[PDB]
Amino acid sequence: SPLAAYEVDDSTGYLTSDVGGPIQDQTSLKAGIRGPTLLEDFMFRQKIQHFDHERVPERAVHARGAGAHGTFTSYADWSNITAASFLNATGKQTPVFVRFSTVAGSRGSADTARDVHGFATRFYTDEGNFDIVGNNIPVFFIQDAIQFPDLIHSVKPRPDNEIPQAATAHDSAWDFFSQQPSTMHTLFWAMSGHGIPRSYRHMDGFGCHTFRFVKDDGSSKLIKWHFKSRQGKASLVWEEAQVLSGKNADFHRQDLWDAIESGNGPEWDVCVQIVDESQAQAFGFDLLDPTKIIPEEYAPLTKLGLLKLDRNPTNYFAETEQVMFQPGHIVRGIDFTEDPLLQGRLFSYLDTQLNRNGGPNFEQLPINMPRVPIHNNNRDGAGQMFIHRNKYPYTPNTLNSGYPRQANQNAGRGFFTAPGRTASGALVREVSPTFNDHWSQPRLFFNSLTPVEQQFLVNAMRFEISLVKSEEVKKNVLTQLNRVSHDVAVRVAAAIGLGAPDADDTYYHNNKTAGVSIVGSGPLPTIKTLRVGILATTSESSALDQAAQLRTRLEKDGLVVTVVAETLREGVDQTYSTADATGFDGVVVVDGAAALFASTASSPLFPTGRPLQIFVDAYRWGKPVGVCGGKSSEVLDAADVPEDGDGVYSEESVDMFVEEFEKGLATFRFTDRFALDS
Amino acid sequence: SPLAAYEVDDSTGYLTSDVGGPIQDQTSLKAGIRGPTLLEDFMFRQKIQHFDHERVPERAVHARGAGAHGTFTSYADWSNITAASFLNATGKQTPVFVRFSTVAGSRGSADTARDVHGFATRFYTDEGNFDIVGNNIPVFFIQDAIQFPDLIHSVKPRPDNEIPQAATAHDSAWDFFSQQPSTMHTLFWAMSGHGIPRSYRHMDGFGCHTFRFVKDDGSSKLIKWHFKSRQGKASLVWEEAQVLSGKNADFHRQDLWDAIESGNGPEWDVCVQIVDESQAQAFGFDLLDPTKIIPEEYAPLTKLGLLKLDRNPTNYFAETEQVMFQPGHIVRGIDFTEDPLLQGRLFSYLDTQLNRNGGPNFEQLPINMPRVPIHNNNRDGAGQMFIHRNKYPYTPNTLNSGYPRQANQNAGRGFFTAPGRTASGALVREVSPTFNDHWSQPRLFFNSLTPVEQQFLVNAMRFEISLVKSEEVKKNVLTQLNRVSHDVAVRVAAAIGLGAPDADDTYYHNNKTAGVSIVGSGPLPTIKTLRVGILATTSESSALDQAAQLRTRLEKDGLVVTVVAETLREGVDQTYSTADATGFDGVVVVDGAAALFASTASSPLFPTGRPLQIFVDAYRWGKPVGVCGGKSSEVLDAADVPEDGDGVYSEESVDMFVEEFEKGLATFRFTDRFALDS
Ligand code: HDD
Ligand code: HDD
Ligand SMILES: [Ca+2]
Ligand SMILES: [Ca+2]
Ligand SMILES: [Ca+2]
Ligand SMILES: [Ca+2]
Ligand SMILES: [Ca+2]
Ligand SMILES: [Ca+2]
Repeated sequence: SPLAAYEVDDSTGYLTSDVGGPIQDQTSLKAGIRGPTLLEDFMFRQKIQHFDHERVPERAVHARGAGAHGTFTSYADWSNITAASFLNATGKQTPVFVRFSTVAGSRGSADTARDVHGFATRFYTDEGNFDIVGNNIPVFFIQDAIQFPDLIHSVKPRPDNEIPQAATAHDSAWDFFSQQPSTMHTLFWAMSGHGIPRSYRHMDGFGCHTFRFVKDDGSSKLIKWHFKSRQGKASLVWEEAQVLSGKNADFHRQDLWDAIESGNGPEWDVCVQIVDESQAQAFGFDLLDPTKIIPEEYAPLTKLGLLKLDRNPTNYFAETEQVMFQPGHIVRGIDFTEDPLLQGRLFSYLDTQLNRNGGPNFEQLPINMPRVPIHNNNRDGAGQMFIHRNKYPYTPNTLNSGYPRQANQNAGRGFFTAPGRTASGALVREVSPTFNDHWSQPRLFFNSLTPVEQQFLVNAMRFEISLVKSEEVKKNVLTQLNRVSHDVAVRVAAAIGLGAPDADDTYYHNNKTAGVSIVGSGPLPTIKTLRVGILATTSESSALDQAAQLRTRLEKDGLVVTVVAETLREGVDQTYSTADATGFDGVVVVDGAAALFASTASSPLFPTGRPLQIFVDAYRWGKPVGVCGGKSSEVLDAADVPEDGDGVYSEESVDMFVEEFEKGLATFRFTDRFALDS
Repeated sequence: SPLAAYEVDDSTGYLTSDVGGPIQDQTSLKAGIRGPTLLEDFMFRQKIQHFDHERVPERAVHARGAGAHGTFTSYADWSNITAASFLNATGKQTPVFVRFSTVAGSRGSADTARDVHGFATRFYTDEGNFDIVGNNIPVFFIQDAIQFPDLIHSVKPRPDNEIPQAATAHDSAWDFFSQQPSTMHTLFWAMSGHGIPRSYRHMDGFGCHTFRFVKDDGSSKLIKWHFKSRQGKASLVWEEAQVLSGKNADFHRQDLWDAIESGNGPEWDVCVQIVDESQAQAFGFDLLDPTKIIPEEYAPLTKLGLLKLDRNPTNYFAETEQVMFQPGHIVRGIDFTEDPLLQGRLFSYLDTQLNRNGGPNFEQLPINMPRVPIHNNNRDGAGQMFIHRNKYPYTPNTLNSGYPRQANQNAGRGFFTAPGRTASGALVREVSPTFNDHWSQPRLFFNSLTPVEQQFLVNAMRFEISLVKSEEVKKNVLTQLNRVSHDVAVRVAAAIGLGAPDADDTYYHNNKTAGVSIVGSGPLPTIKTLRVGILATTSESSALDQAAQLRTRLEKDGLVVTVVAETLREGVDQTYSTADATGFDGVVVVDGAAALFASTASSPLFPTGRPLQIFVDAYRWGKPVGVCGGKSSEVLDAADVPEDGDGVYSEESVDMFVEEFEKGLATFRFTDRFALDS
């Protein structure tokens, strides 16, 4: 590991300058005890110069994100489908680093903004670094990389006032979506629960583009990358995400950090869809078009290996902030396709690192280094950390005996372009007519959601478009939505008091596809790491005993338990003052704490109505909630929470309460609590 | 308009490259209609290179902020105390640019984090740019600039995982505060309502340091800068600020931008305290110590002039993001003091612009350019915009006839150091013992707050210290708070289940000072721009009629009125789905909408209970609330709000309702709704 050599231990020792001279750093050097600071104070200036220069430009997109180390393990020798060395043996392990992100927000913006999310994975392979720079949504808004600044300017804050942060809920974004109909598929995904995932662990990763697997014999197949979560799929609801943005902007990065620290490092099956070159247009769309999925009914997933994240960084800046992904980080056995979005990405990711790093030697940062020898004639540049021994860095040479040697299909395990690839025709700035259906697959996605998930997506569009000031942009939005679904256009129009256009059935259909629904993906396969808030009181010795009971039961099953009370003490983790329903996946009130839930209840130690507000918010947001201990009756009445409700638990027995409640945690959300359009 | 020479209009015309060649930017150039993108596509690469390089490093501190243009007007000829040209005549006008900010958060962090706030003012004077780089709190955490990276590392996110964003509520910050007792004064300000101002317009600005006013005769006086809000002082409550951070991260920038667009540009009296050089140690502390205020009972404020902000930027990045303030931007008539915090700032703000701008010509950016000629021998450097005609840029010269000429006290209106300044003694890295009382002035501040203000400060400390993991740090924090106030230590200790240490009365006293309390500074002098939410319904045309009549009456008085209903139509500004009590300074329900406040009420158009939760939150956060029309029982009972409550209004008469309600908006907060420790 190039990181091991660069770890710096400051657990002992005297303070030094950056050149090893022992110094102090607490008082400036002055001309007398009340005098002016001296220019000759090098201790002051070296420390303050460093501080003054700590920041680097944030990523132009995906600025908000968090990373972890782990391991990829191949399930098989995949030589039969690719030459890729990291996939060439059963059990072969490759170190990884992953960064997850949002897209639009700056640094410091909230994790739980509604957005597309990044899922970028580096494989430090034995034949070079290989990055799969993916998103949690399989389709992208645009069909040509040249349009990326148009999309990103439109979603980012308006440039006169830089409002709003981390949001599409403004005129410019919806102007762009309504004028550029390619955007509909990703927009539908972003307006679904996929826009507000419960955690980075509860979302999938997608390469989006078609790539190629290339064998050593030169043959190739077309692939899509799918990283399928072993934790299951889960979402927040919007009114919860909005509160969580304020209460804990760091929720997704803490969730990931904690899961790794507790030995619950998240896992994905790294999968591909594999199809023949001859099927590029066989599925009713073009595989070069990054606004399209291959429905799993036409091409099943093959599991290639296991990705596990199991180690947090040491220094966030050095590792997470400085990791510099590139789809140009490719290895023998993988090739590009003529997807015009992918094509332009290859340029952008090499160039943008110059902005971030300030110089050309960014691959020398430890997080960016490979785990094999580097042999090339790249030289000099600001920040050059190598001392090259070859004083003849040109090819062809005799004075270095012809080294380094060219690598290609028949030498040195070189990368090679798939040799069956061709190009024909005019040099054109023209869009393929094969790309022109912008509406069928958005309809397929919408059809594939459950009725309450459809309602959530309509409600997200109603929320955002109601904040668009331009009546004209709003009419144009309804025109495009109407081409996907007349019903969606009518339901969205109702919230903004406009009439939807008449049905236009050109692209309407009733087809569905597996694997895109969150609500329909069934109970979570594991409840480990899910958060249970136990609302208790210091008033009643009964209440802390009940809490301690529930804690033992729930912690045995790997749940993260928080006992909440008025004040901290033995067994209490959190005060009411700092507690919020956004902090829990389930909420339990111990019946000993009933008095805290009365309308008349007041304390200087927390805001008026806090304990009850936690319970009511948890219920209203669809979470499993209950009262444990025998007078389950009251509390449920204070909350107007019906005791016969699905996901509402009422038991005197802790054993019975927990058994029932944990089934609620797997269900995760009780969708019967949300009203549907008639 | 002050920067009109630099504006670029794109309201007409064909797309060009940066060198004026007409182009297109929507489709990449490809080898065939389904082919790969060509390297010869310069249109693609210039556009994507620009996009890839849009970002610049955020400021090392104060990264989150917003700015506006305006004018400073002198009230008098201040020659009798300062040579400063911009102060030399009654009515003399100087253009300004101000940026307001938080301190700790990154770009995109929320405006309503608890923090110190920046208030940075540039005067484009006829004798050079003069910057007063201030905060909304008059005292700073630390007594020597060399400690700035220690403070900032401790309050910024923990550097392994970069958690938490824009918050002091973590172990490292409270470790620093408890180990560095100088921090107590600013800490008490930050934990007061000054940490969560209602807006940039409802906070003051302070220079913090003692500076000098220097007359043309060379005599000097010691000054403190005070910018006193002509809008009044106001705060959020914490449990409002947390929700607002999520619902509207842009709240302060939006409030400022909207105040300027509506012709309510905020105003401050620019004031100084003016004391003699002989009074440096006369007030029981040292005027070089930036942790101390001069109590107004010892030195009254002199009003120098009016600061008014009345014009929003055209391009946020170019003007707000790029403005580079420096305390080194000083003019004839002002000088520094030996405050060791100020002293080090002078280095920091010149150096750090090299990081932000990437090169040395940052004073050529339009926003940083002065409004008078530049004559000097500075040359070259990356990004050099000037074409210098003087080919002999050295002094002394004959070949340019000895120009530019040296400016000094006696010639050319030069800057000059106050000529009575001296230094004597050893060259020392020693702290003056005159700086050693870290506790009296925090106690002065605490004593000068009202009882519920003291409770709010205790509650902020209870909130944050309860989130500190380390029992060692919490004990150390109680040791320091106990030296300011035993009562504070006891009340804070109660929330975290530690015992407060025994009283230590060395620094205890009962002295108070005027003008530091928010709760005590009386009703607001103007209610213009304050926000009234009217909760109505589309289900009753009479409810919309009541709302229209309330709107007319409230808008007449310059209030910003939002009518809320289930759906948008004529006269309705927002839907319930997007509405929140954090968007209003007061909430009115029209009694024709009473049915939406029933516990039964449900709709697919907004979250369960949203109408009543807006009313309940507004009440519980202290805002004026009421019901207009005469039928108030159903709403007030559903909300558990007493009709006789202070700041609770029930009138049939719209005119009577508005007269009463407007007194409540001036009161701004009804502090009787918050519980006190006994
Ligand atoms: C033409 C430009 C362009 C286009 C079309 C895309 N991107 Fe990109 N993307 C960038 C230009 C870019 C960039 C400007 O080059 C970034 C900024 C930081 C960086 O290293 O690259 C980036 C960053 C970035 C990151 C963050 C990596 C990290 O965590 O550091 C992810 C996950 C993605 N992108 C994913 C995608 C996906 C899945 C795309 C479409 C399928 C996509 N981008 C299209
Ligand atoms: C020794 C370093 C140091 C110290 C002791 C301080 N600062 Fe500072 N401050 C900086 C180093 C710095 C900086 C690193 O140089 C920044 C970052 C961006 C910039 O232009 O300067 C800055 C920015 C900055 C800004 C933002 C200006 C803007 O909006 O662009 C404000 C308002 C202040 N500071 C105010 C203060 C006040 C009132 C201080 C104490 C009285 C103070 N700073 C002490
Ligand atoms: Ca906009
Ligand atoms: Ca969902
Ligand atoms: Ca540079
Ligand atoms: Ca080749
Ligand atoms: Ca910490
Ligand atoms: Ca207050």
